Amino acid sequence: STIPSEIINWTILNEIISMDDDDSDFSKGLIIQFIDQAQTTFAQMQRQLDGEKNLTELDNLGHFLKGSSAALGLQRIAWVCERIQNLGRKMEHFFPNKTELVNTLSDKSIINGINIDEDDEEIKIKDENSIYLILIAKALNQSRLEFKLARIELSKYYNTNLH
Repeated sequence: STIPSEIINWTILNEIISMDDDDSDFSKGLIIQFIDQAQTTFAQMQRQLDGEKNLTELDNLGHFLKGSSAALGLQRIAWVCERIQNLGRKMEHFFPNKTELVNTLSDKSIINGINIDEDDEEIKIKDENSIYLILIAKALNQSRLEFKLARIELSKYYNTNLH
């Protein structure tokens, strides 16, 4: 879908970076804070898919990660979280396949050598909500991929391997 083609919204990130002048490890410090939050919420979302299967929970978790990511200019992660929310509210009723989404990327050189299904959890989910939980579970595996690309991409600029 209309996922943004650029991994990073530089007009937002440049403004965070501007403040690195008086604080050397500032922007990198936010990024590294985000990388831990993201990993934690992905696991909390995965715990719900496999357990309570509460669509309000997956809405709130999608809400949290959408604010964090959107703040650092990580706009493809934010878009997927927005879908996780709308899917949990049954206001949207489908989610694209990985290939369709990966194909919108401004520069696909960033997926050289990596296996776009590396980080997938098997979707083991029958109920009226069953289809929304399956599509959230698809959106999460796309979120994990977008997370990784965000890390690879930020490494170019922070001169360290951010994953």
